[PDB]
Amino acid sequence: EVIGRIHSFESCGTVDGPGIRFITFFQGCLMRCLYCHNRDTWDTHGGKEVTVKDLMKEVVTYRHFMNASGGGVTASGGEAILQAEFVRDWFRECKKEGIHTCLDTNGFVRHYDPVIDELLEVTDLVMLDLKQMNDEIHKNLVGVSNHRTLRFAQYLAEKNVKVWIRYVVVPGWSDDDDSAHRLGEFTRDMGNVEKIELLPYHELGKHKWVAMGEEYKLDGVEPPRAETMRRVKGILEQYGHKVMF
Ligand SMILES: C[S@@+](CC[C@H](N)C(=O)[O-])C[C@H]1O[C@@H](n2cnc3c(N)ncnc32)[C@H](O)[C@@H]1O
Ligand code: SF4
Ligand SMILES: [Cl-]
Ligand SMILES: [Cl-]
Ligand SMILES: [Cl-]
Ligand SMILES: [K+]
Repeated sequence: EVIGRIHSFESCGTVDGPGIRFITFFQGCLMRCLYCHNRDTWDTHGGKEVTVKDLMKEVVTYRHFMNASGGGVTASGGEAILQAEFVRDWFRECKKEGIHTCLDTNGFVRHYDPVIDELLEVTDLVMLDLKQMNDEIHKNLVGVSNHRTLRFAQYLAEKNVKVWIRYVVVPGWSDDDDSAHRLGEFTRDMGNVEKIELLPYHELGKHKWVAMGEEYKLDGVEPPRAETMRRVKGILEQYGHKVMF
C-alpha cells in the first residue's frame, strides 16, 4: 500500500452550489512562492502518514453531501502531484464510489512516468496555477522556472483534461498588463480550459512564516484594487475565455 503524507483534511461547503468539498491538504511542496498562505506545507518529511483506506473512512461520512452538485473530493496542499501514486489510488477509490475528484496543483511535474496519465484518468477537474508567464518574474516570485508548469499545461490540453486556470494577482508582481496578455495568449487555444479564475492576493497565513522564524517578503503589499482586477480580467477576456474573480 502507498503511504500518503498529509498536513490535514477538512470538509467545507463548495464555493457555489449545494454539497460539500472534502479537501485533503497534502504535505510537501517544492516551490517557494513569496505569498504562500500554507507555509507549513512545504516540508516533504513533515505532516501525518495516512493510507487511502484511512482517507476513505473520513470521506464516506459526508457521502450524502458529495452526491450533491459541486460536491466531491479535492487533493490540495501543498503539492498533491508530488504524491501522484497516492492521489491516483485515492481518486481510484472515489471513482468506485461515484465521487467527483479535483486536483489542485501547481503543475511542477518534473518526470512524465505512467502514474501521471493514470492519475489524470481518474481526475475530473484540474485547477492549475499559472503563477507568472514572465519567467524572469516567476523565478523571483516562486524560486523556480515556470517551464515545467507550462509544459504540464500543454500536456493537459493535449489530453483534453478539464482545467480551471488560477491566476493569483499580486500588486507589483502579477498585476501588470504584459503578464496578463502573455497569460491570455498562452491559454487562448486551450479548449479544455473551462475558465480562468483571478485570485486577488491576501495576506492570510503570514503567521505561518513567522512560526518558522522566516521573514515574510511581501510585508506591506496590499490586496489588488477592484480596478486592477477588472483591468486584468478585461485583458484576459480579449482572448476568448470565460474570466471571473
Ligand atoms: C496553497 S495552494 C495549494 C495548491 C498548489 N500548491 C498551488 O499553489 O497551485 C491553494 C491556492 O491558494 C493560492 N494562494 C496561495 N497563497 C495565496 C495568497 N497569499 N493569496 C491568494 N491566493 C493564494 C494558491 O496560488 C493556490 O491557487
Ligand atoms: S505552490 Fe502552493 S503550496 Fe507551494 S509554495 Fe506556492 S502557494 Fe505554497
Ligand atoms: Cl492548511
Ligand atoms: Cl527523481
Ligand atoms: Cl512531456
Ligand atoms: K492550484
